[PDB]
Amino acid sequence: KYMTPMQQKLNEVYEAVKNYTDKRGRRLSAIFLRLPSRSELPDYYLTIKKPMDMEKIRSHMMANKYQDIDSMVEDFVMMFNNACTYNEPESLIYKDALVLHKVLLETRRDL
Ligand SMILES: CN(C)/C=C/C(=O)c1ccccc1O
Repeated sequence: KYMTPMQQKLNEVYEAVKNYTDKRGRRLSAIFLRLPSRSELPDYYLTIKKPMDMEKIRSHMMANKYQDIDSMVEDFVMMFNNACTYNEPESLIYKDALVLHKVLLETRRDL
């Protein structure tokens, strides 16, 4: 089937976050795309109440479950807040979550 205009707007925001690269050309999204399975990483799933990754967000988007951009932002904020809970502020993952959140809000503003 085809994508609604809203779905196309969401996908542009999604792809912006996914494709963002720092000054060295590293994609900050890499660790956020796909969490390991609960058997692979039990301590994550036993610590974080609502596990979330970019692939889960992309599925919800393609299933036409987000009503507007603020709905999808809510799930990005969950993912990023989870990364801040699970990791330390000095860590690379924690820092990248903050950059990508900024990229997300700046993309929403541009659109
Ligand atoms: C790789 N370990 C240290 C942490 C992973 C995450 O914190 C994570 C990955 C994907 C989505 C959310 C996360 O908190």
